[PDB]
Amino acid sequence: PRTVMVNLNIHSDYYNRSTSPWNLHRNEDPERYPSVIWEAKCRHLGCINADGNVDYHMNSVPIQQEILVLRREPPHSPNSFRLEKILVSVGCTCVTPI
Amino acid sequence: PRTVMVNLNIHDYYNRSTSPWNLHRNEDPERYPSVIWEAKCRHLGCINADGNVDYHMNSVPIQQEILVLRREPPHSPNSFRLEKILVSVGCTCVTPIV
Ligand SMILES: Cc1nonc1C(=O)N[C@H](c1nc(Cn2c(=O)n(C)c(=O)c3ccc(Br)cc32)n[nH]1)C1CCCCC1
Repeated sequence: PRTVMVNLNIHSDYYNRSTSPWNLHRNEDPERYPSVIWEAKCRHLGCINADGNVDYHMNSVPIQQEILVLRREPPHSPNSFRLEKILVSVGCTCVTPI
Repeated sequence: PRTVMVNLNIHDYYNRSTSPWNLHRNEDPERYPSVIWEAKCRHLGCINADGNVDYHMNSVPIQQEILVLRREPPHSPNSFRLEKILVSVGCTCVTPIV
């Protein structure tokens, strides 16, 4: 139990040209801070080629990143949390299949 | 002043990418997490089907806004303020603007 105090008060259109473009999904969880997390979801299974068409010889895959969130502890607590690790998609990349 | 308590105790396929990246260690003693891994694109262009770098496309880092804890007052072991920073989470391949 290393309890610390945190003051919660704090003081893109280029990725549309990507060969593995993605859309943003709003992920809401009332038991978490931040309650709203934007998760990227790849638009296509393949990648956009030179002609602007979807080529299935390449794959758009999401980039999964481990992020820290605050989980309310005990549940529904407005002022006490525990640090937690979750996996979120931050964008998409284009990979050459195996 | 939205002060909350936080218990700090918590409970590569992207090598085949056309816009591959490496990880850079970013350290800050006045921040939690003190160590953040920032992605840095390996090439200016994108790896094509033949395995060669094509400069008609660009590898660009995907910048995401993340929350960190800044020690407040400075050097405080137990009190922080939430802070927004921009981090590179990976790289994508974009078709440049003409
Ligand atoms: C956005 C967002 N949407 O929801 N939550 C968040 C969020 O930013 N949460 C904070 C956070 N998690 C991380 C995880 N992280 C990490 O540990 N290392 C060590 C990394 O190299 C790293 C690299 C890239 C990314 Br991307 C993340 C990385 N960094 N910052 C968290 C909030 C509560 C107080 C403690 C900090």
